[PDB]
Amino acid sequence: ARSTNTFNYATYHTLDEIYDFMDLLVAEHPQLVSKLQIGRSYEGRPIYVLKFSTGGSNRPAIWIDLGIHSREWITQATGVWFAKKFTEDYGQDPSFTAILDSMDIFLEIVTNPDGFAFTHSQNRLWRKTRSVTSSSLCVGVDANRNWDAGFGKAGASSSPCSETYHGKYANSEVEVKSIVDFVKDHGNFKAFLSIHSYSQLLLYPYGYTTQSIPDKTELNQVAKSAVAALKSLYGTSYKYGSIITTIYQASGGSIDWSYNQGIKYSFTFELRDTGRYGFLLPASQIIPTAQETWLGVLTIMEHTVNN
Ligand SMILES: [Zn+2]
Repeated sequence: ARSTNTFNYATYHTLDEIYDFMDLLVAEHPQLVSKLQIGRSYEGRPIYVLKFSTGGSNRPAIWIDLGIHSREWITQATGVWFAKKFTEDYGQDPSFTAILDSMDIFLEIVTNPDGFAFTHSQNRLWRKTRSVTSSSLCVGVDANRNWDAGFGKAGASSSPCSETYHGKYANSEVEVKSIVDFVKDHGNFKAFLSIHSYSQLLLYPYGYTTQSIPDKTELNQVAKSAVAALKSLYGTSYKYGSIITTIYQASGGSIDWSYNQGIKYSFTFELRDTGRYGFLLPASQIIPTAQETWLGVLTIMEHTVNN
């Protein structure tokens, strides 16, 4: 256990193992990767983002978050694989090299660390944050119903004990506010991808309203192209479309907020599978899932650099 070359990418890891992995990666590739702390979780754990960059200052950027819902383990595992992949392909793959030569990538592998630690020690299916709610015996907020986009509208719950509880007010969760503040302060994000599981869907805005986004034709074509690239490897079938027309109303979601902040290429991926194993996806599917998802993500990044 001395390098990222001996790390086991084909198994699920604990929070500490993932945080340790980030430090190893930074130690091995200091000229390409840096670890930023953008805030703390409710319970006090650091919230880290890896910044991949070849230079410049405030270059156009791509945001990718994983694990905002703690039980979706395939997402944190895919994030760890992505981090290593970026360091292997820069300078080797012509397309990825061109992207990193012009844009920075910010990767948040464990967006909800308190919930992630809770899924390892007490409840494997925990989805929410672990914030304490006064007046309630229930804990946590659905961090993907806490954003300032149609906040509080249908598609979320005002019940603290609900799995889709939206919280007292928009950005009440420090895990969410941390990203909001970082993205707004940076001000030059061009793409915002939030990774979840499961269902095998690639979605664009909106989830809170049936109104079509002005960029619907373009984003729809980008999603169609990304799903085709993804499918080419193992034949995995994904559907794509707007959130509301594909999986129904959902309010306070992250990509609806990012699109409304002017970040055009805002998409959410729902990875494998479609329900056979669900959240308990076998570890043997980690690498194949990461590899095919990479093709879809790269396709989207290629479209942003050229746009
Ligand atoms: Zn999710």
